[PDB]
Amino acid sequence: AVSDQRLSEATLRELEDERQRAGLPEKPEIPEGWTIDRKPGVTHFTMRKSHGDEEIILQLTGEDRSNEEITRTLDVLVVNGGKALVFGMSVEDGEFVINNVCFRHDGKLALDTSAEAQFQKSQLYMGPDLADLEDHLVDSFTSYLSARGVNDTLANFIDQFSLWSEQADYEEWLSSINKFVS
Amino acid sequence: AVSDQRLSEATLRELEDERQRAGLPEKPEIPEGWTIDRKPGVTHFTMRKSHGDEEIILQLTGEDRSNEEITRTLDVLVVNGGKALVFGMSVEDGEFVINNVCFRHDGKLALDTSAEAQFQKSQLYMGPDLADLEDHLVDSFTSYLSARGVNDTLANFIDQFSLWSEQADYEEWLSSINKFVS
Amino acid sequence: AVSDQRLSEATLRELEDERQRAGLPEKPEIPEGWTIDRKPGVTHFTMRKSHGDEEIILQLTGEDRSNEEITRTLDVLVVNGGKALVFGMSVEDGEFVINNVCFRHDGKLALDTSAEAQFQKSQLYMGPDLADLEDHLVDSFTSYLSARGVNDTLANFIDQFSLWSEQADYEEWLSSINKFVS
Repeated sequence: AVSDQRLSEATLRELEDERQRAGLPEKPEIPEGWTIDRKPGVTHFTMRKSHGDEEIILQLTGEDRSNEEITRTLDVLVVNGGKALVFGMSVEDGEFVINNVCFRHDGKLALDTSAEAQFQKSQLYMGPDLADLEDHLVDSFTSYLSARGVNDTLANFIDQFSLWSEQADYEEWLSSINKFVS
Repeated sequence: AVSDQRLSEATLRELEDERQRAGLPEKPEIPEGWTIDRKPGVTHFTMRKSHGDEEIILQLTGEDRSNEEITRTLDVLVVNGGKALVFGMSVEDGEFVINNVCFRHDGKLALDTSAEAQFQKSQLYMGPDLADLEDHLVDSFTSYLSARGVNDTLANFIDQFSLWSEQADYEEWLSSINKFVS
Repeated sequence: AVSDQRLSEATLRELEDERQRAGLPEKPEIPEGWTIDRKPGVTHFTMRKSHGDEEIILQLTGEDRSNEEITRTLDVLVVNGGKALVFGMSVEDGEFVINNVCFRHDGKLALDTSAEAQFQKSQLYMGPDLADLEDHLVDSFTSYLSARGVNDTLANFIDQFSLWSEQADYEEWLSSINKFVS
């Protein structure tokens, strides 16, 4: 009873204080052509846009490693003709860093995000170590992504949008716990 | 043939020796009100108890990091009205340490332990970094858990019970391999 | 348009250059009695062989840790009478290293490789830390595996086969991306 009252008061106090703190991120305008699939409470959102016959899909996959600077991981899929080119990437200081480049003959499997689909794809070839590739190849991959809008502007939007939604999720977190304990 | 005979003899010898070794953990009495779901050979057991209209669920999730001292991870769910407050915790020297605090609007999903359910929840907001919260809030969370029996006594029971069942699982391990190879 | 042309040219160039590079692994002859389940583009293949009433199954599970020397992880299952002895192992310099030894009463579950099956098995007893076992026991386990063909010869075949298929997967990777971008 009392402990629940304390938690109720504490969450309300934080919600009120938080809203008065400076630094509250402003909501970024979504890049032209991109659609966004983001719901309150869901941190790993997805973005999509068409590129002629291809569809470009951006799926956040996580945040990693101890770090002073926040680095996010995401997959970029380019789907066309039932197949997909899948780029394993991370955003480091407003820029996209390619970590892996995989090719999926089974585009349907590539798009499937179920736990079972993830396991099946984990057994597939993950492409070469980027470090074993010459610049002409690596640069061509980066130019290919840039021609499709996957550039610093988009990487920049991802950080900005993530901060804003994290802030919104945090306040919704406080409010829902307050209601729950009340 | 011979190798199997050797393995058969070796496991029997260990089983006999083990039973004569000192330090065999004694079976802990389960805390009042708590029910326990533990079967031989299953290391990650679950504990449950009611708290009025709420149900409190303890699910061991693992053991981690290289360590001189054994640290276990577990989730503590407080379910009520179709929603759940989920505490990501670990037991460090008889005490509960809160690592994460999440809120799940979809209590049914929160309770679902399938691989698919885990993946879906991995994309949800994981709450704030405990380090960014003031003591008044953090202490209120700890008091809330304590009022429900999630205290040092329970943390202490978890270590004790885990040691005892590990010991039992080890002997059952020796015996089943012996029978298998025979 | 241009970026895609560049990527098309770059992949073709690499494919042509790669084929002229020395060091191309030669295809290993599969050990007697073993069957192999490997498809182009699939890195984690499985090997199987019968041993009287038992079936021995080798399933690659990954590659790990930063390393100058490539170390692979795999599970070795010995199934008989609806039960399985499961060895968690890794290949380090042509030799098998036992990391874990588990026993599965539910052989069907042991054989199930679905994401859901993996999660269920992750909650089971994982056997003792090999470091807490005397040589007589550990050596008996190694002899048991050796009598079934799981020896340095097989470990050696796994590295050799993996290198050859990695090389094949790499060239197929270049070719499929080239066709895709064209």
